[PDB]
Amino acid sequence: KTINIVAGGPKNLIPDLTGYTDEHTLWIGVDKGTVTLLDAGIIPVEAFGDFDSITEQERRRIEKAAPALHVYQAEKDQTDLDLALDWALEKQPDIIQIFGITGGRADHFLGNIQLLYKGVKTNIKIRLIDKQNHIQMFPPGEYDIEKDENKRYISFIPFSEDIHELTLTGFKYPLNNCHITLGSTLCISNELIHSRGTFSFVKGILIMIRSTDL
Ligand SMILES: Cc1ncc(C[n+]2csc(CCO)c2C)c(N)n1
Ligand SMILES: [Mg+2]
Ligand SMILES: [Mg+2]
Repeated sequence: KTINIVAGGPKNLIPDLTGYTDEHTLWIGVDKGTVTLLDAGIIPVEAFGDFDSITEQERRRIEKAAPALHVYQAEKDQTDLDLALDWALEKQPDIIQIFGITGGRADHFLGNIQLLYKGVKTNIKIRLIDKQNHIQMFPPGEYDIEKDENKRYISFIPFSEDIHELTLTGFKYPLNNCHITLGSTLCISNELIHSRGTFSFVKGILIMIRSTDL
């Protein structure tokens, strides 16, 4: 099953959620995010955070449209989003997808990025999504990707430590059992030259950004 979380970032950086709706995909709203869900026509099963960020009318509008909507509050020491993720990881879905993850405040995004770290610990696919990016972290292993018709760039960035024996295949910029040192931006702006591409490394935490220039 799939769980989709919509955090409270600005709506303009968020994709069409509609096309992400499916019979095996539950939704949950976080902060303004639950408001975003209602506008799109999706009702959250649960909602996390408080209302000090949502408007008077906005609250009424939610209540009218979702009376039995339960809202779990945070403890100021854990982000609303951060809290929603525990609820979702617990459910153990094959995939968690988060939206409203980018915005004006950089801290916001930088945070969400750390959230992905909690996902490798639980070996559960956690993909972050916005209008032009798909972020995902991977532990050592061997992974396949398909060419993306709308986003042509695929970047790789080391996380906790150095990346060991990184191999890229089906990419414009190949790599064979390469050692990527922490902080390196060599593996940014790559592309797929085939229909399927493969990448793999033996040690470290790798980040993968698939993007577009619009
Ligand atoms: C493994 C690997 N991946 C991507 C690039 C290409 N690249 C690196 S930096 C950048 C943007 C600035 O030119 C681009 C396109 C490479 N050389 N090696
Ligand atoms: Mg929208
Ligand atoms: Mg708050």
